[PDB]
Amino acid sequence: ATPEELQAMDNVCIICREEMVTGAKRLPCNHIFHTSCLRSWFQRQQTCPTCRMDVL
Ligand SMILES: [Zn+2]
Ligand SMILES: [Zn+2]
Repeated sequence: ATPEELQAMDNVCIICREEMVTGAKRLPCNHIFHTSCLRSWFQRQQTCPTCRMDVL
């Protein structure tokens, strides 16, 4: 992800509602989340942790 896109969304991972300073990806829906929270989130819920919009 980029610093401009992260700041455009509080650069905070919703999944755990913490913070994202480095080590995360960006979804095609405009929602960045921890690279660990995602792979683990989709493993149970195939929907964005915010927009729950099919991505996989
Ligand atoms: Zn997280
Ligand atoms: Zn989304």
